[PDB]
Amino acid sequence: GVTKTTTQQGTGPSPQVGQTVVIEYTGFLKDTSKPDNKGAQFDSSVGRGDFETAIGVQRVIKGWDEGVVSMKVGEKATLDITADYGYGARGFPGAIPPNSDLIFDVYLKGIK
Amino acid sequence: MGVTKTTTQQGTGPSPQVGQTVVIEYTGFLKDTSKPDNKGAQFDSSVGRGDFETAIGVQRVIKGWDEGVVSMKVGEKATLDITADYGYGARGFPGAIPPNSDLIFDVYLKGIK
Ligand SMILES: O=C(O)[C@H]1CCCCN1
Repeated sequence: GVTKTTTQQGTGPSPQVGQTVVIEYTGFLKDTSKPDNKGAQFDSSVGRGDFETAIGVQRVIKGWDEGVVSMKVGEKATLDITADYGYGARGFPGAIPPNSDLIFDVYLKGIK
Repeated sequence: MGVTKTTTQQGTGPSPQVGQTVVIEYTGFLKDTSKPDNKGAQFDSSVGRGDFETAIGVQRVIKGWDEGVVSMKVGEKATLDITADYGYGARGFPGAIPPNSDLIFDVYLKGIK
């Protein structure tokens, strides 16, 4: 469903269901012909500011819910998220095509 | 209930029925009742690019569009006031649509395949 790659190990606490996480992130459409399978960037907190959400309660795609609760504060990770754990067959109009596997760089900076 | 349609240009072409592919031009806003026409931040628009083509009425888009668009005629422009229940519900697209966001869409039905 979601495959994680740790590019920086974190050692703080690991978010649990219902906690508000603070993350920096960049989202990419998956393109296996590209380095690290990163195709077009569709979204990013960078510049916008750190993104906050309660995790594990389906306020974001399942791939984030599942990926981010497996992280530890301080961890930088890449989440490879299959379409059905992302925006599935519907996609998101204007942003993400139907059935798009997704690649996210996620930086877990804290828990509220 | 969840979706109220204000027709802003009457259309006279055919009307979609469930499962037909529709071709629409749209602009999406977060609803903001302290703004004119209830239109808060614009998060998306197909104006100036390709139309959005989709089967209508089969939950491939938010229910507000499934109900709203099938009540339209080709050529019709309409403002769709969509509650969270008929929009993306309790999920959000980060940076664009918070969870449980009411939505306003300007929709323009330009064809049925
Ligand atoms: O833009 C926002 O506020 C976020 C909240 C968490 C879910 C996604 N949308």
